[PDB]
Amino acid sequence: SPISTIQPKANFDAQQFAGTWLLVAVGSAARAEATTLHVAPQGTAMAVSTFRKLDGICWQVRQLYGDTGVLGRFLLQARGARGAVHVVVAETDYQSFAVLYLERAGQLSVKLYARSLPVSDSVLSGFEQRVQEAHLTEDQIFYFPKYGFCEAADQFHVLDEV
Ligand SMILES: CCCCCCCCCCCC(=O)O
Repeated sequence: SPISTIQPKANFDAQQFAGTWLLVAVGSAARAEATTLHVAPQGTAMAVSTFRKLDGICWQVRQLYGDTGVLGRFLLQARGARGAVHVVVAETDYQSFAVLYLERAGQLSVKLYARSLPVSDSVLSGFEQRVQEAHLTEDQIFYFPKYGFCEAADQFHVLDEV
C-alpha cells in the first residue's frame, strides 16, 4: 500500500476543490487521451464525472468517491471487474492545480490536474519531483494534449457507475 505513505492535503476542503479540472500529466507504470473532471461534493462523498474524447465522441463516466474517515482520502469502491481505487488529494491550492495519487492493486500512480492551461513551471516541476519520489521515471510520465477536451456526452455515451 504505497499510497498509505502519502500525506493528504492538510484540512482538505471539498467545497473549494469543487468544479472543473483538466488533466495535465500522469505518472504511472501501467502497461485515447485528454481528460476533464467535474467534481461535486455530496454530503461526505464526492460525485465525480470524467470526460474523454475518443474518435471525436465525448464519453462520460459518472462515479462516486466515498469518504474514508481521513480528509483528502477517498475510495472508488470495487464493483464487478472494476477493482477498488484509492485516491488521495495531496498538494493543491484549489485555484490552479491539484496533485492526486491513485492506487489500484497495489500500484501507485500520480496525476496533475489544473483549473486552466498552461500550468506554471513551478507546478509542473513540482509534479515531476513527486513522480520521481514515487519511484517512477521520467519515461513513465505522460503529458496530455492542451486540446481535445470535452465535457458533455449524450445519453448513449454515459456510463453510470453510481
Ligand atoms: C475527490 C475524488 C476525485 C477522484 C478523481 C479521479 C480521477 C480519475 C481517475 C481515473 C482512473 C482510471 O480510470 O484509470
